[PDB]
Amino acid sequence: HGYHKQKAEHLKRLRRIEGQIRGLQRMVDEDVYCIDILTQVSASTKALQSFALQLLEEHLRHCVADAALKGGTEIDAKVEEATKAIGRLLR
Amino acid sequence: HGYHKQKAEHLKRLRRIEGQIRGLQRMVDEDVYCIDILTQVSASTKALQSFALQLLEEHLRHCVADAALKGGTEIDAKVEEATKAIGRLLR
Amino acid sequence: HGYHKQKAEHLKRLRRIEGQIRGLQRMVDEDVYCIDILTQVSASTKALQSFALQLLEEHLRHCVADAALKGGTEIDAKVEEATKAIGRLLR
Amino acid sequence: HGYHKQKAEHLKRLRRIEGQIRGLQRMVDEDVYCIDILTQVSASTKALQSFALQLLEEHLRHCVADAALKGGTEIDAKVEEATKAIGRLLR
Repeated sequence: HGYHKQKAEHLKRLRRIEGQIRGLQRMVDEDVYCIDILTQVSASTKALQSFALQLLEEHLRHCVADAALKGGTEIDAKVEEATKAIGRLLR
Repeated sequence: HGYHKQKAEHLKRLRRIEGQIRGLQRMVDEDVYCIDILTQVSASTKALQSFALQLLEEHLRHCVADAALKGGTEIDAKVEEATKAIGRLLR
Repeated sequence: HGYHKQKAEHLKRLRRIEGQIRGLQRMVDEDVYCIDILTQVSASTKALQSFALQLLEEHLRHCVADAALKGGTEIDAKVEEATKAIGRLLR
Repeated sequence: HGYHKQKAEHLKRLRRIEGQIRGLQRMVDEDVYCIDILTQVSASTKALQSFALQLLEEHLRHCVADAALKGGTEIDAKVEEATKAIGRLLR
């Protein structure tokens, strides 16, 4: 249940993030001080970044590694794709 | 309805972000290719960043400006706080 | 010497960053392990971000505050500009 | 000269970044408007990020791939390291 382990934890992290977004809506609805709203926006963006890093790690480990066993063209295509994805996350 | 305008649009943006997070859960549930999941994580983090910038703009315009009219100590405290908040968003 | 204090420290921070970039060139010239090069790239990007936050703080405190005393149009223009600049730093 | 190609371009990019940092020092020395200084800070941080992505791509392609051919423990160690490095760049 290695897949099943990672999946259940991904879904738990995402459920937590989804509640944070509902929290933000409540904050706006109540006119909570903007700095406090920003603090929660940052906590949410950070939880998403942390989720992205776990996905990246699993991707590199399985997908990108498996391409190395197939050949050069395959690994180049996978690394090019992962690198574009990391570039998007960087912004 | 200037407050009411900004509020309604903040809530619309947040409702959109909340659906994106439910989208991510569906992607994980269906084992969508990880790069595609990352693309959506990045779109969500970016929508949150864009929301944060709008809040910051409104904060600077009203709160931080109003402190300038009160005095030096007041503006220093507000600018110190906004700058810490921006530092958190930067990460 | 409040201006003179901040100026001298800005220049010291920048001189330190400039040496870090020369360090990176030496690392590449010697074929240092790429992860170690990345660690130094990150330290440099972070020192630049930290410099950017100090500038932002001083800008908000003087420029953006002084605009509040002038009027609404003036503060809106200053806040719009600062917010675009922060958006650029965010990426 | 594939190594030699990448090396020469890495060094050219870094020489360009080093001049940008000297540019920043001139800006501060002349008391250039802070927003303009920020614009250059952002251009420099972005050039460094772009350099980091090229290094990452080359690292993944050679180092991380070569570890896949060695075995599981080797690839896990390499992916763990690359992922920590990407986490540092993300901030």
